[PDB]
Amino acid sequence: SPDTSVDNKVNFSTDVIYQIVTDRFADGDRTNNPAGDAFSGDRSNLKLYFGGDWQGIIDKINDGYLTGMGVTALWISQPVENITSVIKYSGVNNTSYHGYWARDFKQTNDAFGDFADFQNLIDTAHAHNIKVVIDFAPNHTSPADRDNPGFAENGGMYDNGSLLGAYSNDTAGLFHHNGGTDFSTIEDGIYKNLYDLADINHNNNAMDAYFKSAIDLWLGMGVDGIRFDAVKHMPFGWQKSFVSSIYGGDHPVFTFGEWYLGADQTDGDNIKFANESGMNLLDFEYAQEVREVFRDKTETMKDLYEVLASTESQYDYINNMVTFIDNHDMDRFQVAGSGTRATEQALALTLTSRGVPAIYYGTEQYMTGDGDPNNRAMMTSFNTGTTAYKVIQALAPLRKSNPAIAYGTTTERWVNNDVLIIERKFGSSAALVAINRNSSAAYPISGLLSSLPAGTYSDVLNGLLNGNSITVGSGGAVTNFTLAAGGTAVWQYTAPETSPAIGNVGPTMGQPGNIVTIDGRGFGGTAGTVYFGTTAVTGSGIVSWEDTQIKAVIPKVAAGKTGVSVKTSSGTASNTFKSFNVLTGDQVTVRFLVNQANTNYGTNVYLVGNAAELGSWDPNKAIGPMYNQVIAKYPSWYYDVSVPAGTKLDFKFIKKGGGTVTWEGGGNHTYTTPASGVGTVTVDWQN
Ligand SMILES: [Ca+2]
Ligand SMILES: [Ca+2]
Ligand SMILES: [Ca+2]
Ligand SMILES: [Ca+2]
Ligand SMILES: [Cl-]
Ligand SMILES: [Cl-]
Ligand SMILES: [Cl-]
Ligand SMILES: [Cl-]
Repeated sequence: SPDTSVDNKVNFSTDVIYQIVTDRFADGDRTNNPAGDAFSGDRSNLKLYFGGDWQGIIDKINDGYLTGMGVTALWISQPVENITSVIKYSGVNNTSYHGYWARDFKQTNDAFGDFADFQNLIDTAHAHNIKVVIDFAPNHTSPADRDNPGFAENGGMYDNGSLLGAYSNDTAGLFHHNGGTDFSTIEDGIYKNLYDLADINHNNNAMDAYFKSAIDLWLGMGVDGIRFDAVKHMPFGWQKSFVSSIYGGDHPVFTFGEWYLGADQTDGDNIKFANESGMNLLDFEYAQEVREVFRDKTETMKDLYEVLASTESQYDYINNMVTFIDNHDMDRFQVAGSGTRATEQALALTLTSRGVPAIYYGTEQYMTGDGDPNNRAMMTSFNTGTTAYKVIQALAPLRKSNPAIAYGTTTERWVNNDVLIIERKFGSSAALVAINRNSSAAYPISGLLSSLPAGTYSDVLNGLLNGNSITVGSGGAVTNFTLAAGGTAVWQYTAPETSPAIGNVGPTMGQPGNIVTIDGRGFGGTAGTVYFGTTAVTGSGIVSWEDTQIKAVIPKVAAGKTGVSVKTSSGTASNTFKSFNVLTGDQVTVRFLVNQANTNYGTNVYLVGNAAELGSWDPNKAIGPMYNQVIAKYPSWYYDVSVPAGTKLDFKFIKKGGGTVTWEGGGNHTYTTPASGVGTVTVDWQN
């Protein structure tokens, strides 16, 4: 099947995701509605269930509302069984309508539907060429007070109906009992409770096994992607090991996490997570910047391009960035009382920009509302005639049809305070996008250059956002034109490719034996060669091969990041997909603890070792800075690390700070890791 197929679970840049808060979209089945204090019939309390469900989503697929927009993926609230108790917070009755307060990850939230309903949703979506992404929140269960078992449901965790444990009498040690985080440090936010949510202890193998089993259940039903909740609040090492187990199993899928960033914020740990965890991220840098430029109008198009350029520089897999202009955790993009062009332009940019675009339900209806839960009102209308609906309808399909949009580089062609003209390019395909955010002033555009072949190009939007046609000369030079006030236009060229071009490889990380999906153009119909670094993969190493997609088995090559490339049956070489992370083997999560490691203020302890997963003795790749406040206390340090299973590791600790790097003396520490699951190794610092 082709790169654009709904069957393609691991790569999503040809898609447009529509993010649905299930309870707030459509009530398709009144018979599963919660009742009494848990339900708001008059919708006056935005913290109770309103009744939205899976049948409702199914209905809006079948009746053409969603398909008419050209969305090709649905991202839905966590589907698992949540607590059913009503909690009074700050004078207001609250429910689990949002899906984040799980109690049994192996059963459904009955308010949304049963497993038959869920299968119908998967099957209906797939029959319409729509992928399904679920929220998954393995950080915690639900609200709990260790000292008051009667509060809520005491964070109780069930396994297909049978009790594993609750928070107050945590016999099996399933949870952390370290208080609640104050969000002051990353460590603090990982090993203490997020708000009052009973925090899962993933270093307990019972929990590693449980969550692997649970996710396998949902993936086995046909789920195409996973949006991880609160990734900043779980150990990086556990998450890396977790996704590796997905990639090495029967159901590799696209994964991405939420690591919130405010306006004007870049974060090195956020970048490391996206580059090294094996999991992708929502692109808050993009989102916040688009909001500043279009919604708040506090920064310029030059600032916008700067962020496109800096994100490109820092993230290894830029076609995996999940972009958006708002979501369940942000004020609604539409400002009440303001015009709609800001929304329409922000949508157009997102739909034509690199990555995987996501649109929050009701954006296309200009829904307003600041703060949670005002930003989660019931869908106001299913009017297919709005300008925003038509913008998405016109541009969403380009991600499937034009590989420059799906995979292409990004280049600034023209910029001033109010106007941005960018070009996407992939092989001979290109798209040129022009946006003028100024609603009162038109701008003459002169000396514009493009990679478009000669000829006249109509605006893909046909002037819906006051765009215009352009004429292109032999050298790609664009005849002078005026970009109207509020103007937005898209001009595009798609061509058959003869030379092979790789647009994406997914997943981006894997152990030998995993099957990866290589998407692009010009691979031809006859099986050729896949390369990992200089190592050729041929014959049975190639699972399947067609013009736009190749599936290949990761060869037993040296672990570490490497380039992936192809060569056609005729011997023509492709470009290289950079930074594919070859793992040593199946992973386990190991908690490393080192004792008696005293340091001066400003100096931290890091972990290094012989395996690629331990940085291959490179002090610049040393793992850390390690933690020393919660699980273990200074001068003990600890860190949870994904390492190859059933493998003898050689390792040492180092102290880095003040431009100095000091390694342990003595011989290496050694440790043979567990065959599966999780482990712990404790050693003492060697002077
Ligand atoms: Ca319902
Ligand atoms: Ca239909
Ligand atoms: Ca946690
Ligand atoms: Ca900014
Ligand atoms: Cl169906
Ligand atoms: Cl290219
Ligand atoms: Cl093409
Ligand atoms: Cl083959």
